[PDB]
Amino acid sequence: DELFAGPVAESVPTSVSAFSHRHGRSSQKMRLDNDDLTIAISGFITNRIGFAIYIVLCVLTGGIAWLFLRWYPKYYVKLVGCATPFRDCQWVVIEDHFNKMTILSIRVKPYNRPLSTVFGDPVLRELRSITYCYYKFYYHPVLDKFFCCNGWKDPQWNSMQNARSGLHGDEKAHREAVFGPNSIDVDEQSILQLLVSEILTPFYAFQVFSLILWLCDEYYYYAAAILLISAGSIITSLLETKETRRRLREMSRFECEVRVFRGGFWRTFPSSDLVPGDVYEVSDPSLTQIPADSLLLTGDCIVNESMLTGESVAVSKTPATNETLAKLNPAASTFSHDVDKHFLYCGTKLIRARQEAAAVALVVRTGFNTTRGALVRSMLVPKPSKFKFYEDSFRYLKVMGCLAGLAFIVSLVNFIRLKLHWTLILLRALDLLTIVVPPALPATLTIGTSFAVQRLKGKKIFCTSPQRVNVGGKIDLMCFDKTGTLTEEGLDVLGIRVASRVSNRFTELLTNVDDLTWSCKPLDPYRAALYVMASCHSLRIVDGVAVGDPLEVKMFEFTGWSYEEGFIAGEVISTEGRAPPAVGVLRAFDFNPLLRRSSVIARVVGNSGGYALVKGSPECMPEICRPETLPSDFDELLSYYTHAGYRVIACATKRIPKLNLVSVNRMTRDEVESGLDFVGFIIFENKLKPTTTSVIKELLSSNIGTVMITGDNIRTAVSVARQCGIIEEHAHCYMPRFIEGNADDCNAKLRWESINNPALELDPWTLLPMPRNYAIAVTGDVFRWIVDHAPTDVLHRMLVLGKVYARMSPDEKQELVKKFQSIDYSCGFCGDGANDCAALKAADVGISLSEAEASVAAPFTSQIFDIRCVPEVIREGRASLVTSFSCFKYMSLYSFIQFTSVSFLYVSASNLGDFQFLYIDLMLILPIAVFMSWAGPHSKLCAKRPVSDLVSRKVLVPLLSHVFVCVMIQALAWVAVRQQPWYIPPIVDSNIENSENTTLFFASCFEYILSGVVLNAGRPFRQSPLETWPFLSAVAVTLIATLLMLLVPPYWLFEFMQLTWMSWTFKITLIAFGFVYFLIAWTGEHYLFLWLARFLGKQRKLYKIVKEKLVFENLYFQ
Ligand code: BEF
Ligand SMILES: [Mg+2]
Repeated sequence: DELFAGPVAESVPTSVSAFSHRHGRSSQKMRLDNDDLTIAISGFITNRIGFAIYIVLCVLTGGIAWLFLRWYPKYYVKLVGCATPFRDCQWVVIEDHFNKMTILSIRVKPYNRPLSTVFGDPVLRELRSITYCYYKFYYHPVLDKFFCCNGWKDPQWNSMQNARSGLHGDEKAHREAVFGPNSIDVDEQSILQLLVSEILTPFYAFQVFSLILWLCDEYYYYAAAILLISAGSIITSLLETKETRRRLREMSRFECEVRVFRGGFWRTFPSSDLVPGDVYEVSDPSLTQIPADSLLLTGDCIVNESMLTGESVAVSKTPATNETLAKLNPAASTFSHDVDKHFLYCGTKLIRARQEAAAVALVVRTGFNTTRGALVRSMLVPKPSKFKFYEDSFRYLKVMGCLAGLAFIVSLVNFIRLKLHWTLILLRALDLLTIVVPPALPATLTIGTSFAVQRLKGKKIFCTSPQRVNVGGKIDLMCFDKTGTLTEEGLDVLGIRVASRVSNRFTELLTNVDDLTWSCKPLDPYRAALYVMASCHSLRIVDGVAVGDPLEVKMFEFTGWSYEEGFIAGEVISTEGRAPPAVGVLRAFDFNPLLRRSSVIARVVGNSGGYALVKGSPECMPEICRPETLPSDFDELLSYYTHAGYRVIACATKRIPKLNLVSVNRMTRDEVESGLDFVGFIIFENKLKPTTTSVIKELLSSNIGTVMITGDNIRTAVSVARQCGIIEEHAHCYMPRFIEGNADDCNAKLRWESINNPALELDPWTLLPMPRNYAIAVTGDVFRWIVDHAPTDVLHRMLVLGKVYARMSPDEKQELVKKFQSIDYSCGFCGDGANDCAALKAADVGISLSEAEASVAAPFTSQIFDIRCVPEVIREGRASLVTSFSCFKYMSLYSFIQFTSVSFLYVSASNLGDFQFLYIDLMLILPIAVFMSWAGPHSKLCAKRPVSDLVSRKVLVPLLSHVFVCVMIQALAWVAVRQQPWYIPPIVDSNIENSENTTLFFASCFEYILSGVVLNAGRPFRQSPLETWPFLSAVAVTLIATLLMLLVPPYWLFEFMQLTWMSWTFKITLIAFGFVYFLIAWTGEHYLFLWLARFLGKQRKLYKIVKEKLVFENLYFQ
């Protein structure tokens, strides 16, 4: 019924943000309607022990019990809580279906108003409300059970005469008390461990254990220095994260002035004020967005729901009648088409409204019960607690299993030779137990992620979860939306295909504006088409930019003319000079949806003859046209320009002569609606963003797959994916459609038909074509049927072969994202709208293009509104992955040499040096560790992926082999000095003045200071280590400091260090061992160590198996 004749807006916005798999007194059980949880609400009170003994239990234990028990709450409830009915209690516990306990309290507010204004008796003062994850559960006093929510919002507007009256008096105060403020104000993060737990790496749980081994004043300075640097790193990282989150929240805040009609008067109010029933105003300007989802009462409007739906077309809404209001209920997640036809939705950008007359609208839902609010609230409900720390939760297991062998080796001997039993457990506890992971590791990982976050925030992308920056290196496919993400949210003019009179056919697409200077007859078709483009629009100009129907705005911006005020004075042609005359608009008729056309009567300055210009939809012009001028290719071109996905309008003209021209045009519409001659077509399409095609081409050419998960028509989605590079050219799409009638039954059959051919693939069992590459484009309902009724192999083959997914509700988007992650395929998601919030937290790396919407808990948010941010957040992620492993391969190796630096000292019954270890860990490890992890990516997203496994040979074999080649050279130095006769090695036999200790400390010092350059994996996926300032300067200055310690030691360091005299010849040989270790490690790690790891070496990823299976099956021609 709209102007265009193509794909039409059909997807209503839904609040469902969780996929439900189809299957073919006190302590109640209840299920949230929006997202499936089936929670249990149990109300307890505080017993006669309560927290009175819990407080002193926490005090006398040192506070460890409180920290341990807050993570495991289920017996805290048993210890403290006492079982009472929750009619009169003050403590509640919330249980999910995955057994997670949450503790809340009940607030009580005197109300003193009847039950009809809260539910649906007069004496009601209890208002027991619990806000569990922004779900407001209230207590029904007549019953004894908590209700689901306040989603159903007391409908009392049926009379249709009090609907426009509005609320007055103190009723608004009580409504505000019940339903809360309209703003979706999330709970801001608390600095008391609420945000710190996100940045608290579990390795820090070992760190305090080290303090237990260091609170005995054994290393008085070392523990304080490590605590200082770790606390500083943690504080800066959490402060940066909190500032970024608060900044994103401060542009996430929305408030707009609205003319709320209350008490019979129009008052200007902030947007975060409306409560259900306050009837508000639309028609006045500066209302760029709908404050709360509402119901129309007077006047039509056109709004753009490109964020609550994927629909690019601006949906037009009409006033609701009395029957319309008597059908809806606010508790419905998805509204019917009749209700949605007369309905405004919260957050949608308002495009046009009609001009004391107004476009007054009655708000029905506020707060988190709005569709935007419901999607935002259901985004924040689930939590992947132990998801990403598990990948490091097994490395220390194999590290302690490896060092258990060394501990057994060194304890096989000293247990009987020179050490007793009571003393021997403390040298192992103080030294070996604390260096299972070095204390500098969790303070260097946080510094590395902070450097990555700052490098990203340089290029206009903010990170809200700094722990997610290293996950981006694991991405092998990115999932994209369409409207706002890839293409712009509105329709745009593609070109003009006029109909030539001489050839009786169309001419060419004519993308550029050559309509002005191309003639190719009483009237030229090009001039008439241009006059339709620049004259037929009923646009009210305001501030130079046109406002109104988006099609009219886009054609008026495409022609580039200057429309004057809306009367007998018309527009003027552009005075650039590139003999076309100017034309003025006499009278315009309203666009009648019943007639599906709009007409204007214009008058040109030059010829001074009347013109009638009518544009409407095709397949309605041919029944009101003059058929002699219509081209024979009308239906063929219509099929080509509609079945592809574009939307076209058909314009036509006719000439009113001078004698038929009347100054007072009291002449009816139907006179100029017959006998017109046709001129051509105007095509509307979703223009891609100018950089989207290049980014998709680079991402696809760099071994990263791309799919598209939109929410609009499948034909437009296929056309956009074809012209952006997701589907490679001349590859047939294949749409599944249900046959044999059944569409919601388990025994239905799907025909996978080609989108523009009678050919089809084999039935769902094997997705192969009949007797070359192809792509699969699945709509929404068919995917919902497949995911719960089709076999597992069919679902896997579709997910592997699929590249376009359209008409997808947000719950289906989340289900498809999870089904990618059901197999071991790691997918990110490039969403922007409120549709995307379900599929943004569930994905690993969820980049949010919209700054305000869908960025409340998305791990990334781009300031630039295009796909150019997707490369950096991938490649820097890779630069934040291998570098992290370049710390993991470096720090743990640091542990093992330390054990050798202890173990050989147990040959001479010494342990270590008090000051040499302090110099090693602070003055040489930290300037290597935190400055090795400071370098940006290569700025070229390579096809090969980093080794992202802590189980594979490519990490363990180089690590253990570097450790062994370090032990061999340290043992060579030890045997050398032991048999070196110029200076006898004094075994004094706590003992710190050993010459063996000094000559082994210097060798291990060279080991630590040369192992950082070799292990710095900078060349493939980062900047090369040839960059002198970031990393080479630090290693150079600490190498010069070490050489000053060795070659020319001053007397002052003799007061510090316990060094003894050394010969020049031995010093030279020591330098030779250091340089041969560097040469061996550098030629090994790059050429031989990975060679040995590969030659030393099942459980392959599911996606790869499906790729090989499909490709191989296709080689045999079935
Ligand atoms: F269509 Be989506 F919200 F980008
Ligand atoms: Mg969108």
